[PDB]
Amino acid sequence: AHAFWSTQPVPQTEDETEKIVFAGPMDEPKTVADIPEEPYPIASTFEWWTPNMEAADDIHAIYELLRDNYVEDDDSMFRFNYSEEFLQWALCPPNYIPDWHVAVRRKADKKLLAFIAGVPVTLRMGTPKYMKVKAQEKGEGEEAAKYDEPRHICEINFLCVHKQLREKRLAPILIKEATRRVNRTNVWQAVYTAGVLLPTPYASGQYFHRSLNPEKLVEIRFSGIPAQYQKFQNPMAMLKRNYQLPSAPKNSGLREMKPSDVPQVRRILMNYLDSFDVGPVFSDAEISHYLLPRDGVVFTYVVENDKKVTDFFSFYRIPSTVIGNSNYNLLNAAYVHYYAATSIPLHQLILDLLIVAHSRGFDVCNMVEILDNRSFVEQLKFGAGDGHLRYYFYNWAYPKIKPSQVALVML
Ligand SMILES: CCCCCCCCCCCCCC(=O)SCCNC(=O)CCNC(=O)[C@H](O)C(C)(C)COP(=O)(O)OP(=O)(O)OC[C@H]1O[C@@H](n2cnc3c(N)ncnc32)[C@H](O)[C@@H]1OP(=O)(O)O
Ligand SMILES: O=C1CS[C@H](c2ccc3[nH]ncc3c2)N1Cc1ccccc1
Repeated sequence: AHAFWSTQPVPQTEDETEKIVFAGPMDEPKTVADIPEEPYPIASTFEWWTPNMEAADDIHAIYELLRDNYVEDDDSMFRFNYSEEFLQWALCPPNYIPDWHVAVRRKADKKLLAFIAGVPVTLRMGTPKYMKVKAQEKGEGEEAAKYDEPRHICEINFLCVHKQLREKRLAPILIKEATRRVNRTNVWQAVYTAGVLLPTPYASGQYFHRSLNPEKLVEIRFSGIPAQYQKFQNPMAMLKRNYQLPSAPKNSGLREMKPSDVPQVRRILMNYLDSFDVGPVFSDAEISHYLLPRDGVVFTYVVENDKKVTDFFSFYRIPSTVIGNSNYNLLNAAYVHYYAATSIPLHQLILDLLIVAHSRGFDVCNMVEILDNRSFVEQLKFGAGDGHLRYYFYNWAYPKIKPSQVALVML
């Protein structure tokens, strides 16, 4: 049983969601006025804190909590080390709601003990195309289309409870208070992802990694020298040769994205993302925020032909603490972010992403099999990793879809 999640408006079993055919709310309709105006009660030794995610010292406080207590791999070899600059970027997009950043601290010393963050997103999340088809066959098209319009919902991430406070049921409380604050803004859905299985994902995809620094990856035991490299003479030279990349990008026309590229990037991105069942909608302000280059944070390159932007890719940086190891403290990872190709095959565009990342000092490039990420796996030498990333809605009935029908990247 799930003492918490059984109380929530989410489907409860894989069996419930296999039956779902239309997109729509799960819960009773409610109004801002129904929602308690005061924070959810917590123990008197604690207090709720809304950090100011533009005060360097509050960012630093969140930074430390996540550095020491946020997501690790299943073998506790790595832990994400999101940077302060990354956290400010991810938590403060245009029109963000400071109240959706929710922390608990110890009343005494103000030691930060838990956090969860919501940000706004405009998401297309109506009935998927294949259900809309069945709907038509059956005369149920208006039902199928009722929730087609993009919705302003909340994106939740960075849920974290201090290692000392684990399994004390604090995470349900964080989630309830976040839910209250968001509802008080008259928002009734959320989208979130996790590596863990909860009730109940609408989509799940494997991770993929592309070695850029295989000697470092083997040394930290992220990668192995596969047993076929055994009956070879000097494995590490072969491994390095297998993953070697050009020193410079191959697409003439490639350069970093510029603020004046914003309208064209927006158009080619929206045209592309619009083909997926679930995906965000971005204004020019959101394209500038999420895609303009920002040092050590996000890296975005466009292909410009005939003074026109016809393709682009982006990746973002999240270092991980290497937990065991002598020689290394940090793993430097690039994650494929949004992209669009109109003039070249997708593998030729993403090869330049790998070349750039490698040339800028990244050890590995990671992604999940959403978008059309599967279309370049084999040719660019990506391998399936261990985790699955599961996608979830809160308060939204949604049929099970494949991850290749998902166009929302989660930071
Ligand atoms: C409309 C607006 C809606 C807004 C909110 C929408 C929903 C947002 C939902 C949150 C989206 C987060 C997206 C991300 O950020 S995913 C990343 C989550 N963070 C980490 O994994 C960091 C390392 N771990 C921790 O900090 C803690 O272990 C956490 C905080 C994960 C659990 O703390 P703890 O280990 O001390 O356990 P507990 O005794 O306090 O609580 C036990 C309950 O918590 C349920 N649990 C465990 N892991 C997760 C999980 N990742 N999402 C949702 N629920 C989770 C679990 O099934 C159980 O309930 P139930 O099985 O008894 O029923
Ligand atoms: O820092 C962390 C904590 S959990 C996440 C991670 C680690 C190993 C993985 N294998 N497959 C997915 C996956 C995710 N991760 C980032 C990462 C990505 C690639 C290699 C090492 C760490």
